[PDB]
Amino acid sequence: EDTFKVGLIVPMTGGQASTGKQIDNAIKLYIKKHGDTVAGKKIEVILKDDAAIPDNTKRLAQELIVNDKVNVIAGFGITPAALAAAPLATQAKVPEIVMAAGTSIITERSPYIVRTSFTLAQSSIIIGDWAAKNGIKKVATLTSDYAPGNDALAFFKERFTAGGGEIVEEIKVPLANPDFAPFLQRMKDAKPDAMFVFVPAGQGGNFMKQFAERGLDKSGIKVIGPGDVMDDDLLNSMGDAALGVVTAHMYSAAHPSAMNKEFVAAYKKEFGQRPGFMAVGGYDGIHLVFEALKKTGGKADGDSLIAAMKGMKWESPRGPISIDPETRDIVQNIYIRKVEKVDGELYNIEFAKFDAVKDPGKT
Ligand SMILES: COc1cc(C(=O)[O-])ccc1O
Repeated sequence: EDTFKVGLIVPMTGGQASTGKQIDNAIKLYIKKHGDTVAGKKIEVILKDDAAIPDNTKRLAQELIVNDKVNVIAGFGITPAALAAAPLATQAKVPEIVMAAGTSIITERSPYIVRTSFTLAQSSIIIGDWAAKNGIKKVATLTSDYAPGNDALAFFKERFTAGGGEIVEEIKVPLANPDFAPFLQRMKDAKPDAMFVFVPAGQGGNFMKQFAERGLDKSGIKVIGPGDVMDDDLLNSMGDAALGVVTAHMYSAAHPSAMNKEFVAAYKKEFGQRPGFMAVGGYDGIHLVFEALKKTGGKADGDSLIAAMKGMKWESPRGPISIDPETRDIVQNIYIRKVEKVDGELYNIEFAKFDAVKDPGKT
């Protein structure tokens, strides 16, 4: 009738609290900048904290759909959370907007899922190609022991070995409270040319702290990976050991576009911190909802919304992006960046751009 509800399910507490914080903030910023009304509907955002626990995600999604009667569910800080909600999204015909989780297969788990974040494969193929072409011969991998870490590993390995690289060791660490010290100790003794590192948003600072504590910034071992470890939400808290880390990713707070300059300044002014790649996922996720509603002339049923979302394209602070009409997954530039100091702060400075990269996990 007059209102349209978005059930926002994100980790506000626990290990992935920094992801939920950014997504909640970015959506608040979006509404502050665009208003809360579209095609005669007042948008209400209902926040629920699942603490990145899939059992909570499922119960909260049921409550939002059945009790609160939401038109869309959104967020999903980790892959298991997105997967937990998928059956309910399908049964209730409610779009599920994935603003964080990055495992390739997620969009295949419900015809109502649409993603505005990334897949690990998008970034992992690019850094794999780059490492091989740049004389890196022997690499040890460290990856979070769950779905997106496995994607990161597989796609990096594929491209890096195809280019003549060799993986010397593969090490996996738990999602919950990882201890990086053992892998890092191994590195100090084994001295590969580089370490490829995937850890989720929120953990890169801890990784870099143990890296610097074990003295590895003086070892000549390069750090490479997808951009998650060099999370812009965390870059400000890191020391000089992070200088020179090379990552591929879809977003940098240093992206030089007019829209990004405006977004970063607005976010900093409102929240007092730099947005990271999770904030952008949220910003674009809510934009997608607004634009869909506009396109349907305010029709709020799931089928109408999904139909409008497919093939949608717009400029994001990260660059031009679109929803693939075939897969419902995000198509976006992937940049390669080097951590450099500008005006006293560390930034992921983009030096390479690959245009409109479709998820390699579905191509
Ligand atoms: C919370 O941070 C992340 C989560 C995931 C996921 O679970 O699919 C992938 C990449 C990330 O940076």
